[PDB]
Amino acid sequence: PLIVPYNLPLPGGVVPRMLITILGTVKPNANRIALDFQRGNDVAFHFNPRFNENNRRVIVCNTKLDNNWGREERQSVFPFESGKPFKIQVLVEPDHFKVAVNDAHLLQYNHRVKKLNEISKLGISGDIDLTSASYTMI
Ligand SMILES: CO[C@@H]1[C@@H](n2cc(-c3ccc(Cl)c(F)c3F)nn2)[C@@H](O)[C@@H](CO)O[C@@H]1Cc1cn(C2(C)COC2)nn1
Repeated sequence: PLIVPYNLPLPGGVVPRMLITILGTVKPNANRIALDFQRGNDVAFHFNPRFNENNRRVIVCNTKLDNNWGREERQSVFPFESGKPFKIQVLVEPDHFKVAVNDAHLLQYNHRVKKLNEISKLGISGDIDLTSASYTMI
């Protein structure tokens, strides 16, 4: 176990068939979680569970380019629960990131940042106890 925020290096960036697995537990009064796949200061892929946006739960995904956020992609399917252990898996494919939570498909996010081999850090933050962050090739 690790204390957030945590940065996982992705040396040489990401590549298709890379599977990133984040294990932890959602804190009991959680408000937000964020994963940030970074290319320098740019955020290629921001994955942001919000537990109380206008008294709703929503997943917001986006990209930050030149310090500006782009167009949000939102999902109301919300597989997280306060207080519960989770597993987020991010599978890099040629054209998108695919996200599964607790072994159930959640969403896909098309690559806006094209230079996968420059997406060299994953930031993990928010209202979690982080157990582990690792990757393998499938
Ligand atoms: C309030 O800032 C969030 C921003 N954010 C979250 C965190 C964050 C920080 C720490 C933790 Cl621990 C954590 F879990 C976080 F999520 N940091 N930045 C992102 O989520 C962005 C995703 O579009 O939306 C907000 C900013 C925003 C949105 N938009 C629009 C595109 C314009 O109309 C919608 N303009 N600016």
